[PDB]
Amino acid sequence: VEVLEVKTGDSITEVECFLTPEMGDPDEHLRGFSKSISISDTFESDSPNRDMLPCYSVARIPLPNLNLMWEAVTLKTEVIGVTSLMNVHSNGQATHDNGAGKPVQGTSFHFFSVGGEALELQGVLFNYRTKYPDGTIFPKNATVQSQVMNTEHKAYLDKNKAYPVECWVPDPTRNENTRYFGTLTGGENVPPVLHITNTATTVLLDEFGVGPLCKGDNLYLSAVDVCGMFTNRSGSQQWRGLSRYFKVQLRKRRVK
Amino acid sequence: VEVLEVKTGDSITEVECFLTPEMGDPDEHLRGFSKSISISDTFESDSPNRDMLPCYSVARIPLPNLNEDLTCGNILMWEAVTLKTEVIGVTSLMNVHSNGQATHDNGAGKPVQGTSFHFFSVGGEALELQGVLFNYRTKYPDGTIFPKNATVQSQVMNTEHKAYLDKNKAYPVECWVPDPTRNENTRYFGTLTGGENVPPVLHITNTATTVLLDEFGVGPLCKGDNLYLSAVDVCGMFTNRSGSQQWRGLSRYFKVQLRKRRVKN
Amino acid sequence: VEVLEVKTGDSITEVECFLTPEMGDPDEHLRGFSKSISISDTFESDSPNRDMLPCYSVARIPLPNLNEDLTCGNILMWEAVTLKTEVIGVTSLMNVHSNGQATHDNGAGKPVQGTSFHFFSVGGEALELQGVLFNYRTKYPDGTIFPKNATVQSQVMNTEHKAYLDKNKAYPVECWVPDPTRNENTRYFGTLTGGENVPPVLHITNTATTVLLDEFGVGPLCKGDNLYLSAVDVCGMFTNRSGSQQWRGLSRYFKVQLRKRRVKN
Amino acid sequence: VEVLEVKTGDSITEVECFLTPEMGDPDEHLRGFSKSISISDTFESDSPNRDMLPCYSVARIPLPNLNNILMWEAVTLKTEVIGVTSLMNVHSNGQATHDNGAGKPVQGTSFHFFSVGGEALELQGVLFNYRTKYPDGTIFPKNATVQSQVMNTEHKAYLDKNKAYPVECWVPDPTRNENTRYFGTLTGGENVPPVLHITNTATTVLLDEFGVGPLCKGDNLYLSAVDVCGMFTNRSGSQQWRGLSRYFKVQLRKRRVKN
Amino acid sequence: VEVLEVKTGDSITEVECFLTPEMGDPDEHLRGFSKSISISDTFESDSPNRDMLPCYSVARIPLPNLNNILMWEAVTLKTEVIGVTSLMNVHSNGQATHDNGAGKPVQGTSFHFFSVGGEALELQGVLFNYRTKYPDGTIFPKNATVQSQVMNTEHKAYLDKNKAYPVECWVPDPTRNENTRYFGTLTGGENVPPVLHITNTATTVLLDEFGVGPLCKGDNLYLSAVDVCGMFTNRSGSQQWRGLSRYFKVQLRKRRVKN
Ligand SMILES: CC(=O)N[C@H]1[C@H]([C@H](O)[C@H](O)CO)O[C@@](O[C@H]2[C@@H](O)[C@@H](CO)O[C@@H](O[C@H]3[C@H](O)[C@@H](O)[C@H](O)O[C@@H]3CO)[C@@H]2O)(C(=O)O)C[C@@H]1O
Repeated sequence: VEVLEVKTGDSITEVECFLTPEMGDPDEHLRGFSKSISISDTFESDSPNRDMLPCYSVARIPLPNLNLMWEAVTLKTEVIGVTSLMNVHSNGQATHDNGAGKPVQGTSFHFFSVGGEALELQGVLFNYRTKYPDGTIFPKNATVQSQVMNTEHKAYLDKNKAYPVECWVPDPTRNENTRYFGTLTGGENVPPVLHITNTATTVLLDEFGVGPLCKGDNLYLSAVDVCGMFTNRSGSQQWRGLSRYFKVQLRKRRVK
Repeated sequence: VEVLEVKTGDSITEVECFLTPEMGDPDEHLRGFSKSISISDTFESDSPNRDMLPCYSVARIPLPNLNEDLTCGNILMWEAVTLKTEVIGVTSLMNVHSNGQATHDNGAGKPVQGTSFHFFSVGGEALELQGVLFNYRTKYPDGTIFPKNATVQSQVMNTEHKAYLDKNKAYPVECWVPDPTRNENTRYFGTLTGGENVPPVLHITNTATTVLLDEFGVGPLCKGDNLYLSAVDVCGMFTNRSGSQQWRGLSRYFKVQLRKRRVKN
Repeated sequence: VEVLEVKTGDSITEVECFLTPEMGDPDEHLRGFSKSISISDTFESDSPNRDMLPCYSVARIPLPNLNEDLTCGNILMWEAVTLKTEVIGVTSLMNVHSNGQATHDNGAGKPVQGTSFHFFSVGGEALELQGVLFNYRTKYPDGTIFPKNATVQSQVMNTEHKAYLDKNKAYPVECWVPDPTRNENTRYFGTLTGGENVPPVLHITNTATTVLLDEFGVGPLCKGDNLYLSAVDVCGMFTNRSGSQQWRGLSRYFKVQLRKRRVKN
Repeated sequence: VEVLEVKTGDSITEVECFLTPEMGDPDEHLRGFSKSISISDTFESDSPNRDMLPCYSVARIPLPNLNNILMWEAVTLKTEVIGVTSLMNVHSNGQATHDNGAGKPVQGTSFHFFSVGGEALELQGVLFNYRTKYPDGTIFPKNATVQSQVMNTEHKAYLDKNKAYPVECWVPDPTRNENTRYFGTLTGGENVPPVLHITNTATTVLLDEFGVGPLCKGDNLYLSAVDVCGMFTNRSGSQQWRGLSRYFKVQLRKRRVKN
Repeated sequence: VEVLEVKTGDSITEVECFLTPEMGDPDEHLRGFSKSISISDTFESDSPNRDMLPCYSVARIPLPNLNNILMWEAVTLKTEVIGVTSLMNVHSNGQATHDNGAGKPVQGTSFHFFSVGGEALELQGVLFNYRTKYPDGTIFPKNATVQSQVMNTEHKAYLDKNKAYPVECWVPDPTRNENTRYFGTLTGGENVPPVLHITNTATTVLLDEFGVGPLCKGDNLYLSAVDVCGMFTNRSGSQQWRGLSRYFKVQLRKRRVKN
């Protein structure tokens, strides 16, 4: 694609939506939570249940039909419902005798991307002998080299509630037509730090002034917002996730 | 709807006030504190008492009346340009001698610490809220305004839960956030820091100004010559000698500079 | 005053000094420390001893006398333009080898840590204070200047509690903050870092300058040719072998550059 | 070398690759992990096994042959740690953080380091303990003395072999490395949380204060990395270093020089 | 001094060196470490062993002889802590963090400090405890009173000797040092983790707000450092300060001055 001039004047459109989190939803009451975590006694017996595995969120958003391509230029984003983590009274584990419940805390992954095609993924496994469950899409034909880098494990984020967070990352060797951003903060005691504001804009243009170009007039939004773990009275722990807001401004760009 | 020129020359005004916190105030002695926190026996039976729930603070400030004479196709509106804001009384959290829980044998009292939410907004109309529930089966108490007709989808995003921050001491902090799909005429800023051992970090200065203009150079436009200020400043929890814990909040200072803007109807 | 031009060409002067901390000084050996903290048996019986309460530091520095001759409609005032400031003696906190509680079996002494308040201001008049009480039923001791006629409102915001920082070793840190509704002719800066285990982080350099000019390019204007410097540097608590804890403070260095400004009075 | 003009137009090339971590690989199932850490009874008896010692990673990348000569000049770097989300596996023979809890995540001491140069990274040896016996198959500071615990200028080496130079023995030599750009952070402590950022939007410029990047001697580019993310604690309490791969994309341009 | 024009053209020189740390060196095997830290029962009985007290490091570096006179002006600094990766040795006579765990890494109170001046660093004495008896072989605040715990203006000195000025009783005097640039950070706490960054891409400019750097009196450059990284905990629980060397590269230029 040779990228030519931006159209001016009906030349702009805006996408506004939320992506709900996919933490595992172990029953009809627990949308936004995983199953409580259980630990294998060996690497060879690691066999996580599907409802215990957070997955990447993805939305494919149809744009007004053009034939010109829609170019994504700016992003406003934030995590929705941050104050829900102040619920320290719902059968949690008292931090000490007569105390409030331990708040959601521990390992977090906050990730979002905007692209003109599916996010491209590279698989990396903590433990190559993990048995990933039916109904997930995971690195296949894993070897011990999969624990550091096995170039066989290439995939597209092309299905919601399917690609487990722990076995996939954005492929840095691809994603020319996507902008992605993420932070992993690890540790059982890590405090959530979540900022909200409607005054912050991210520019999606690359060093040549070109944003993601939407193939087939489709915009791809992807997210993970694992906020940490909720600790039950019993000590059992569940991942807790929150929805992500996206507002994307697009303009019409001529290409050859 | 169409923004035209700024008026120069009585063309500017200043709002200066403080918003007190609404932490629950469980008796006549405990303004600025919640009731001690109680944990439900089951997840399903979560039922927080009203005086255990911090709520959003809101003030609506009347500005000098504009458009006292018939005008033709145009009006003036106050436009909020700048904000100075500060948490008031940060040093009160150095009181570690008032029947708190010693950090160790013969030690000082554990200071206020743990989960905090520091939030402020300036708008030309009420802050628009979206409801998100930690637990959709929580029973919220009489006297609060909370997400109604809650479903399991309320735990992640139920678009039915839309509200306006239009009553003080009513909207629980844990139920509601700014609605990012609205609030075109408000500027809002907040930080949640979660964890029982989180240390308060509170900065004060009279030298810091926030500009409220959007990317087109337009600040909030005050409908009916009213300015809406909203805040939450849950600083953490105070731990009593017994181990019981209460939220502790502080007041927020606002100084807003406004100018007269002509707009086309 | 209406501010006119800067005088050029003895048109500039410098103030250099240090303010000692006022942590309570409980005996002839314990300058820079408080009395050990004791916790009241009930919340209502809070009654801290004077030597247990850190206080704000203040110095009023006379400047070269201006306006010795009769002037007509105008005077000169010293205008404070820049500040360099530093906490003095940060390395003293490396003394973990005396009178302390071992971090663990055979370990070094626990260092000074926990709640800190680092605050400084430069003004052309006394720092204006607003009182906020953690507990309105606290009995503040004789020899301190504290919020009087306290009510439950005093726990969040009682506008009766207005004072000037006009006495050393008198205004307890925990009772008072800079009044954000005043202080037009002062620049103030402070950080409260709460929590019992928070680690001191103290930077020193002679390369950092703070500019004291407001958004109109005007610094504090010194009424009667007096400069007011104020500080708090509560670094945290020292822990004795017994577990008893004492606040520890350090001195603050100020270097202020001033210039003569003509004003219409 | 006198550095003259940049060529314009065929004048650019790109290197894209990844460097795998070299954490010790103690068995056929534990690529990316070290051996469990064991502690010596005395300073005198410190004798770490080779599979317990993370090493520097290095790649020598041949560039298109160019030959007053032309040299490839490295101008920009994009870099990323690959597989940050793998650290969310808290269910694979980890130590529960409390009764009925999830497994302890990887945490504690980390070293994240990368360099781009026109020749091998130059190393200086510094030893925690000069009486440590380093194992066969590693390249370590030789003829160590007590001064090796602070600065022994005898300990000079080139990062010229993969899986060989232990991280704990060697640092970039700040007295050399004029033709390399290096960047590293040590975060020390047993409970330190990993903080790992990923984005494809971040570029590092490799030009010095004279506008000159690394110049590739013999048309070879040198990439080096360490990404020790922390320690994995298994159900027994034993701890292993865990590393991840690093992505590099380098843009180069032809520069004329007089040699 | 009236400061006139910078010379251009033979007009520049560079100083490159390292300063070793002086942590106390309690035996012939423990260069870079202090003696184990003990706790006196009272402020009155505080009598630290010389070998337990880290000291400031200083080097006086002669510059090319120059002689209105010319003076060398220090313009830029690159600096680095040398050997940061040595702190990854958690296998040498350490105290396991928990059953079967690795050694507790170096952590706790750190002081990282450096200065570049045209004359000795000017010091001000501040005592934690005015009753501390400083040992023979150290230079310490004399005639101490209880006011020495906050500010006693009698305690003025120059950093004019190695292995002499204990870190804990001296700081740079902010009321002097007009001809020095100094930078330091004290990070307190029992368990604070080291955070140490290395790069050869970072330059500090030493010019003041008038565009003037340190002017070297008698053609001598003064470099000072402290890099107490934290404490090493032994298997017994006993703790020792651990220090590392600091690299300095200073660029200087000739400046004409009057008087
Ligand atoms: C947020 C939340 O739902 N917390 C629950 C968790 C989670 O639902 C679960 O861990 C997610 O995977 O479950 C807790 O335990 C309950 C769970 O094991 C259920 C499963 O049916 O059984 C409950 O005990 C039953 C018991 O099995 C019956 O024999 C008995 O007649 O009734 C008991 C009470 O219903 C467990 O309490 C958990 O701690 O993991 C409870 C949390 O509140």
